[PDB]
Amino acid sequence: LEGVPATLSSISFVDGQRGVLEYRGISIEQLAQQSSFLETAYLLIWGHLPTQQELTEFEHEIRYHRRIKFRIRDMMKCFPDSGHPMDALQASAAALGLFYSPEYIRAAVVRLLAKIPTMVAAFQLIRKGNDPIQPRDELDYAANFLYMLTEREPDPVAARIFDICLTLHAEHTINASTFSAMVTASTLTDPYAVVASAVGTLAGPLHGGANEEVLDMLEAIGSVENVEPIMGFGHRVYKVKDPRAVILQNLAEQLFDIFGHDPYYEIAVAVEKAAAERLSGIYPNVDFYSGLVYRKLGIPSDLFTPVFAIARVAGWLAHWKEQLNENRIFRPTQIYTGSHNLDYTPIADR
Amino acid sequence: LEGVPATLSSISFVDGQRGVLEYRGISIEQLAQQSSFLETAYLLIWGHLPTQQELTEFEHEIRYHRRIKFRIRDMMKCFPDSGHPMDALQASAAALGLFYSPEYIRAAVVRLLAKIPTMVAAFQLIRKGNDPIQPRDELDYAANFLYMLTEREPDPVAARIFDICLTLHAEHTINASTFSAMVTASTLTDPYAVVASAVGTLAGPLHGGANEEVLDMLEAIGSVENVEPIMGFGHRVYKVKDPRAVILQNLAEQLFDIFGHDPYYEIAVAVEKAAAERLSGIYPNVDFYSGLVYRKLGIPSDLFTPVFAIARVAGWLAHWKEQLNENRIFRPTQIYTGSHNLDYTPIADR
Amino acid sequence: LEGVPATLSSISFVDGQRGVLEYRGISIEQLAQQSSFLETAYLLIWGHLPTQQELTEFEHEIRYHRRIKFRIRDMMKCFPDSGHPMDALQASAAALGLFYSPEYIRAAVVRLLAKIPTMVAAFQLIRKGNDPIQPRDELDYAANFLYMLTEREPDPVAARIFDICLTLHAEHTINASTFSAMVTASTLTDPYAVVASAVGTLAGPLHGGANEEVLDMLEAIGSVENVEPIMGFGHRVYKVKDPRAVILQNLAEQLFDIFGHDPYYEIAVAVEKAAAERLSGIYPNVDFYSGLVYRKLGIPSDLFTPVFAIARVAGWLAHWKEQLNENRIFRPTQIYTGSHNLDYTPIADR
Amino acid sequence: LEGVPATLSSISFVDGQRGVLEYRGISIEQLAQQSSFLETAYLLIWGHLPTQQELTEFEHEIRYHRRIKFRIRDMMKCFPDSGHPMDALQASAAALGLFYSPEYIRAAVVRLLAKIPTMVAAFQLIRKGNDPIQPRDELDYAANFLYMLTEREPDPVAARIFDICLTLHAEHTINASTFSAMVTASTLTDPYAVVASAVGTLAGPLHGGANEEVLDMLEAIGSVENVEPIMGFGHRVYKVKDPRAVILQNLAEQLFDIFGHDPYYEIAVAVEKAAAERLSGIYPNVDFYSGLVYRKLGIPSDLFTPVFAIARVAGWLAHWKEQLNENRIFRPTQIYTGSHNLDYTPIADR
Amino acid sequence: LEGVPATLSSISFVDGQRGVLEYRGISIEQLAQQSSFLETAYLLIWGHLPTQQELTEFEHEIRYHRRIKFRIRDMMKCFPDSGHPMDALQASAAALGLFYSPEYIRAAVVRLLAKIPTMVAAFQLIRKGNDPIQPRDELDYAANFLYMLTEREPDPVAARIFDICLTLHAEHTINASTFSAMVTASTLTDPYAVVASAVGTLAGPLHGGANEEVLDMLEAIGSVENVEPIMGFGHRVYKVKDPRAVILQNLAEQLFDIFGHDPYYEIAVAVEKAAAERLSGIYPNVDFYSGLVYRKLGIPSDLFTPVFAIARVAGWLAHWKEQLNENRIFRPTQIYTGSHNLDYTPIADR
Repeated sequence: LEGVPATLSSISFVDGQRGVLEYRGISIEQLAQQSSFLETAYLLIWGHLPTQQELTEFEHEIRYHRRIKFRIRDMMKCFPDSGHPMDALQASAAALGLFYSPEYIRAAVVRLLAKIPTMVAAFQLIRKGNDPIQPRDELDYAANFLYMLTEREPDPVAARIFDICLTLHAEHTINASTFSAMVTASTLTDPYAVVASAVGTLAGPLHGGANEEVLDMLEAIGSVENVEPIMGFGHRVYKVKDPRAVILQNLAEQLFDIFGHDPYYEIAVAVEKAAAERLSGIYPNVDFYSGLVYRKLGIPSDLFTPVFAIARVAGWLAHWKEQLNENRIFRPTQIYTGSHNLDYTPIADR
Repeated sequence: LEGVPATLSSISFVDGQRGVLEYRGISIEQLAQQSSFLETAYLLIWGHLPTQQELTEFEHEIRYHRRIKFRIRDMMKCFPDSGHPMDALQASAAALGLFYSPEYIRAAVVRLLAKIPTMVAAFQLIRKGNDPIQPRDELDYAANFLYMLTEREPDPVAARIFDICLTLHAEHTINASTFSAMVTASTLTDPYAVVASAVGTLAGPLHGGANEEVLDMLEAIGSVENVEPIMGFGHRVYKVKDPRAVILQNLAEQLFDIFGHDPYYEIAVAVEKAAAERLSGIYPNVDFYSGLVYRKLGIPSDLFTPVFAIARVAGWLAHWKEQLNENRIFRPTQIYTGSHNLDYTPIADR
Repeated sequence: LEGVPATLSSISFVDGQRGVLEYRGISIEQLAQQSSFLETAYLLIWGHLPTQQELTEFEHEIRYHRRIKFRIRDMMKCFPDSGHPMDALQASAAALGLFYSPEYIRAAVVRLLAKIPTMVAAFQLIRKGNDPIQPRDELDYAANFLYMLTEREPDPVAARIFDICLTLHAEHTINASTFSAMVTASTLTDPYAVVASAVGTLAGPLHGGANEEVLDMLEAIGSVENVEPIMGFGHRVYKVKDPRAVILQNLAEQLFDIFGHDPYYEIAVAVEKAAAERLSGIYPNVDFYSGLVYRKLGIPSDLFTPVFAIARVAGWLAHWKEQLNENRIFRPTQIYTGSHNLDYTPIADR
Repeated sequence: LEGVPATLSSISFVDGQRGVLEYRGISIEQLAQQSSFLETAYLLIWGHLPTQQELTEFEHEIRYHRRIKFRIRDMMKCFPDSGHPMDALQASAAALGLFYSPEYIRAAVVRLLAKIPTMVAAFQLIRKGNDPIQPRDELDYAANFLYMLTEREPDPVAARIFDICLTLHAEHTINASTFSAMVTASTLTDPYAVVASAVGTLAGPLHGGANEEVLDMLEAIGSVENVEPIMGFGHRVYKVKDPRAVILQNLAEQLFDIFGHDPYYEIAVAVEKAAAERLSGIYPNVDFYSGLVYRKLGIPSDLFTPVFAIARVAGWLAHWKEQLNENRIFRPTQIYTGSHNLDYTPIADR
Repeated sequence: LEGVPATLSSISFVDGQRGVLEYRGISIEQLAQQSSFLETAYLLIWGHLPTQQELTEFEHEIRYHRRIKFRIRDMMKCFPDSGHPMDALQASAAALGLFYSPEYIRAAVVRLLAKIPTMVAAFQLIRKGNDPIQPRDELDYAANFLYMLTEREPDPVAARIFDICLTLHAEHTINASTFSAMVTASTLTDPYAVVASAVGTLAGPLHGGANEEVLDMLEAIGSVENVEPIMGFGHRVYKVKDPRAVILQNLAEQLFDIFGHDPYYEIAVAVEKAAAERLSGIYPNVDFYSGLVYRKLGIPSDLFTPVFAIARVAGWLAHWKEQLNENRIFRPTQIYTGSHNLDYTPIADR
């Protein structure tokens, strides 16, 4: 289906031959320097920058809905401990519609945005046999998520780095997950089912992406002298450089300089400086620095993809709201490549 | 059975032709101005005003027993979400006897008084899918109940208004609920069964009283210009004015002036000033101002009757303790108005 | 309140100076010989003998509703194991209104009649740590209750004896429990609250009656030679003989002759033959033979009163239905025997 | 402690230089041919062969107590799915004392014997996410255990083989588990604690014995042509042949001839016929044939040791009952091989 | 088995003819004056006094693991309320192996030491129907245990007295419980099974020791004038005086002088001053003062033995670690005192 202009969207723009990525016409650097995750999500979903009162009301509503019912936690207590976090995320997103399914757009958006990280952290805590940690009203989005994940209040620098990372991964362009979200939404269904379908599509093979395989190769190297004696490089769109990659690398460098270097960072630098001298087109992408940034913040490996989903919910929701107005069922045609006009044969004659 | 002096009680006195209401000989105005709910309950149950040490010990014992066992909360978790609060209150009062049934009078009184509002608030929170809020030892009776109901610490003015309202509704006179309580207590049964029977009697039709129908009429009017273009007025005892009504109206006026006016207050004033000019005998009663006072404090509509029950437990308990000493089973006689000396007819012959 | 004709009822007639007991004008002997419990309950509630089709439909509806929801069983699983069966019965009757509260009279009657013994047996099984036994559609009322209580299908003779015992204890006359039921029902409340109030009244002191104290005296005697070297005799109404007592004694004699004599029966005969020679007025009542009949059927001691309640639900319900049509709140008057016109005294001045 | 005659027991006799094993003086062949597991357990515990009435009463009491409370099953539902069956067995044996701890000896024996296999099968079913299967009164000990384990009623031949295997493994002689059982019982403690201590001792390294390593070697060989191109042979007591081994081999041969040969049996025969020609002293023991017999009956590998424990409970209990009469705390002496008369040193000086 | 030097241990030394008790060669007075419980446990298990960094790391690791999983608390919620604390302790110790069974020695030691008092307090709270109190990171071992037991933060003096008491009862010498622990550990099993076996052995008769019978006699006397008008005196090892008894008496005197005298202390002094004048050899032991010290701290009577177990876990663990290196199964020999060479008799011929 590649190459078919099946959608008319004014949400994001991507130029691979120039390294340009824009959210609603605003470059990603502007949002990565002078914007947060919630304001970027408001810009994506509603199409315009919120005012002061709108931003404060949005943040208050999101902070008020960060707590989940005790029935949802009880449901998570019945999840098997060996299940993957993506399956649990899909199950919880589908279960949100058992409870919460003009003002319908705004309420659903704020509930989903407030509650998705809460359930992710709750399942992370429950899987190891611990009790889920309740959200705190004093903290903000990224800081509260980090506290819920690690039981400890994070440094403001780490919270800012995580917020900018979420903004970078908020949305890129049309893809399999977004296409599935729009296909589900074309039937005028509740956004919780759309989110569940998008998460199921995003799970992919092995319930993970190329964010952990980079760490696997890095551990396989195991030293800064085995890099010289491939996943984590290249891209299918951009040809000069991924514009998110430079910001991610700068954030990783700043966070590691402030919080002290680690050996895996050293092996990453050793491999990347060698790869930039013999393969450069081939350039590193966000899949290389995202793993390092997430691991330095204390995020487990198998929770890399769910965190990505936490960033992507704002994108999906945006594409949902658009689709709505353009109500049109995805009903493509097919060509038959089989046999014709044969008859049923008795079972005894087979 | 109306008109039969079936009880000899020295607890309360009511004079409808003079507008007099007295608790143990003390006028309701004195208690509404210079007394709290717990001291009034002590006066009602024990017949005399407590001293300083007695009052402090009573308050300490009540504050210590405000917490319910986790089995009771687990039982509430199994209650259907569509059940009425009165049925849940009766079930919880009956379940208290599964656990806690000279020193027997005092322990039962303090446990019931401490725990009834706790279970009311716990069911209110559980019904909506939230976790019950634990009581705080720093707050007092009314303030702790309001915090448990609304998750937020109330203003001291609101707590005082609620305490005076509870004192006003603590006890009025013999009625159906009190008669049922005395009938149950005449068999020398535990006070928890008496409280459950009294709550079941108090539930009445539609599991509610005339406190919500006033709000229904007020919403039906919907404006301050539709009052001119009936429940909430009149009484069956008093002919001049309900002495509790004037205090309730003063409290409502003070609370609304301090906390800002509301449109429903405006419609209430518009309807009452018109009704006092063409119907005055017909006068407003406590059922008119109680709904407004409770709604301004954040109390839901369907929890009006349970809150009334919270006020009435002190009265019932008092009537229980009295009845005890006067041990006499309510064994009235009957007259037969049916057929006599007929025989059984075979089923095939019917 | 004794001696006041407060009720006009055509349900039952009692003549103590002639030993006459009639249900709706039909003598108790006719119903005890040629009637069952369900047909007698239909006669009591509806006032006339049911036809064939009506009786079959009533039995089918009762048999269909004998199964309780899993939420009720879960609630019983949270009951403390040391609680008394009467408190659990009251709690379950109150909880039935959380779920099931022209056709309203009939549905409530059949649900209560079908489900009360089911919950009694379920609590009996749960209290000892066993799982409740589900009802069987092949058995009838008494046989199914006995199977649920003892896990074993009873002999048809035992089932018939239990059915006749239930018919005998179905209703006697106005008393404390029935008066409380009518007082609760006068407010036009649901029958589940009426049943809960009646059970609470019937619990009485020590959560039991004089049915177990007879066994206590019999065990204290401990032999057929210690009767010569009082609870279980006399009555407050009848002067010649209790007409239910002769039928109960005949049933006990028949059941014990068919199923073999027991030592406690021998001590009962020894004490009764001595008491009938020196005290005869003083005559044995149903409280003497009911304990023996229930114990021979395998019913535990502390479940004597609940079984009585199972018999009495038909009576209460009947009195409920009558009361309804005669809607009149029990609002008696009182006389004040206390002090007048005293004032509040400061706490520091006490 | 080897070589010290610390116990005087008349329960079992073992002669390794003659291949003699006797239970209370009766050879193991007599019991393996003309006795069952329950009668052998009665002989071991009570010292004499039961009569007809005693045997029937023992079997009836054991069959009546085969059902466990729902609280125990609920406790098993909280066990982690990754836990080993031996830890769960120890936990359940310890939990039995939370409930059931002249007639005390007999009741404890029958409860333990009836309930241990029930909990083993219940944990086996729960661990895989299935519901436990309730026991059937129609089946006997071994057949009911096999039905509970595999949901299917076993062939009578298989049940007989399993019963004879249980009789063979009922008891051998004093060892670590029996010594721990007697040490625990010397303090006059309940038999449930003794059973829990014995199970904990029997768990050993890796929570298993040499019964699964034989299957590991057999699978490693993987063919009947790789035996020629060691666990499962030899013993520390017998020098001619294990008298239980010949019976176990005969039972395995009969069961496999009746139920059809399997490839692992073929590899077992190939390895044993080669080992009996070049190593014969070195002879196979019960650890070789027990695994094959258990696997052919459908018993999982990791449940080999618990089944052994099911056989051994009769032995332990016997040694418990004996110990009782000979009340003497195991209080051995020790010799000090450390430093003397040194003093405490400040932490800052270390 | 008394008198057999079955063990070679350099952990503790006891001299009864001189009143000497040493942990690893260091006298008990030095540790009771200038040491805590955790440092003494480190000395016992590892054989040398920890340094500053080692002590801080040990305390940090113990404080981090003081919290138990929610599955363990759920398992305790299923324990019967009438069960004894020792059975619950054994069940919880066995259940710890369902979850947590070079670095293996240290992790197991810290988990057991951190979690045993937590589960003891959790069962104490659950048994009465209250929720378990979570540990606080600000408090230390004894203070946190006292807070968890009594919901109130203890005075530092009381915490110090409790810590010294735990140090005194940490370990005495080889006995039945330690012998059972070594017998279980000789099979190279996990330390959780060893702890469960040791607890089962320590439960003893009536699930308690002679620490509560002293209080029983003291209450039987009931006055300071009935001592003149035996458990709690004497010992089986020491002949001059128990060296722990003098420290325990000094601690009790100091704690009671600081916190005010109690009548039971007065009766204890009256009985001990009379017993020291007519029986002195006969001297009081730790069983006399331990009950008083524990009761003054708010510890219930039936939890005396579990608290002792909390002290003894360090000893058992030490003996476990030693045993390990000296791997040798306790396989004693026996002498047969029964019949020989008899045959099986048909059941019909018995």
